[PDB]
Amino acid sequence: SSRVIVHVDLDCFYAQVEMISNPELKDKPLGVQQKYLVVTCNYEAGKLGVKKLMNVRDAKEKCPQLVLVNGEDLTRYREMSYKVTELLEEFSPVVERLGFDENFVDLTEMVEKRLQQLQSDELSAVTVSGHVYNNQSINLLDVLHIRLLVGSQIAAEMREAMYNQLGLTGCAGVASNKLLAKLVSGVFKPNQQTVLLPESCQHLIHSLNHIKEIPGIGYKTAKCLEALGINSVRDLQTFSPKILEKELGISVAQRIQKLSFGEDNSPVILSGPPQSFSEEDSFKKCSSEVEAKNKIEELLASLLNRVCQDGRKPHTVRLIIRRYSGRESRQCPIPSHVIQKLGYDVMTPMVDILMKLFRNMVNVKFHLTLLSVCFCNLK
DNA sequence: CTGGGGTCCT
DNA sequence: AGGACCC
Ligand SMILES: Nc1ccn([C@H]2C[C@H](O)[C@@H](COP(=O)(O)NP(=O)(O)OP(=O)(O)O)O2)c(=O)n1
Ligand SMILES: [Mn+2]
Ligand SMILES: [Mn+2]
Repeated sequence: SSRVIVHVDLDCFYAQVEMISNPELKDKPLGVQQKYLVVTCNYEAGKLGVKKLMNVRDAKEKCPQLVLVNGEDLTRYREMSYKVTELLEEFSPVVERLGFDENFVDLTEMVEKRLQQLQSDELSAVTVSGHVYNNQSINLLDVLHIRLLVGSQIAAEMREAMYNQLGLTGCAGVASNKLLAKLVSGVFKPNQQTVLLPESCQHLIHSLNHIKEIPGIGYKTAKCLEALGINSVRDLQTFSPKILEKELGISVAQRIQKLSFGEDNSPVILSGPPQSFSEEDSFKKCSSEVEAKNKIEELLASLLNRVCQDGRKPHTVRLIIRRYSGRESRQCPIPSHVIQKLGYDVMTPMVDILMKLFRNMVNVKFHLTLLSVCFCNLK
């Protein structure tokens, strides 16, 4: 009952796409910028001291020759993301999306088929593809080792098909659950892959230096844990289950403490088509209801094109704003006749609705720093 | 000088 | 509606 899971994360995703569009960027330190944030950078810029999510001020301070490309339009990145996901769905149907650039694939059934097609003379010729975490020795008589090696071969075929068909590189990790497959994928970067044999699990789990590095333990949970003297993976491993339950609830406590041991029972879920579409816009200041109406119009145009391309109709609309110096949202169902009309001047009705919601949140009789629109409840 | 997105749970 | 998490 031991699964084989692969996790794939693309190398400097946005920067890789922009480097594909303009090959002249391939040999220069490249950073992809959104507002005042260098959201990612190619390997050249990373060598010169630029890091992901660094200030544009600090990024040019570390590397003044940095070339900057605007990436506030995620259209290309989204297209390429779904091409990667589809290509992986060619291998096994059940592919889970995390972010635009990460995918889990459950290789168990495929691995089993490959092993059944094999015979004894070949069964000793099974070899790993890529790195083995911690240089750990392979025991070809351990069925888990054999299955994970086959999983590494499948992962290699996946990366190669990604480069040949899509011109994209990434790192893969092969393990027995999603947490470990994600934790081991980034050990060797970029454009490499790593397989984790069971014997090294604990090693991996103890190579982390704080609990926030565990997928599942975010900012709030991390701060609450720090408030209890829990700072290492082993602190959380050994901490009292009961105090943990009282401090975080039963759910969070049991899940994250089981995560501290490298145990992740969660299955790989079919992500399928998106559950929502949304567009954002940030600014230093918004003070005019007419200006807010214009920005909202902008968001609506692109969202309408996207939904029209999708072929499904959203049955709920949401408006989100941020106030000066928290985020607030109002949503409502989309009228049925507008839903059927999708594909007339749908603009005007939609703008009227979202303006009504806006007035519900804001008093025209202000200073806003974020306007966002969402289409959810897709059919 | 802190983006532009997504998921699910309450 | 808001909040936790993910990239
Ligand atoms: N907070 C974040 C994190 C990622 N992203 C976008 C930019 C990234 O190119 C893309 C993937 O994020 P990422 O995997 O965390 N780092 P990236 O893939 O750029 O480089 P690697 O570290 O994976 O080589 O999502 C973002 O816009 N905001
Ligand atoms: Mn990633
Ligand atoms: Mn990545």
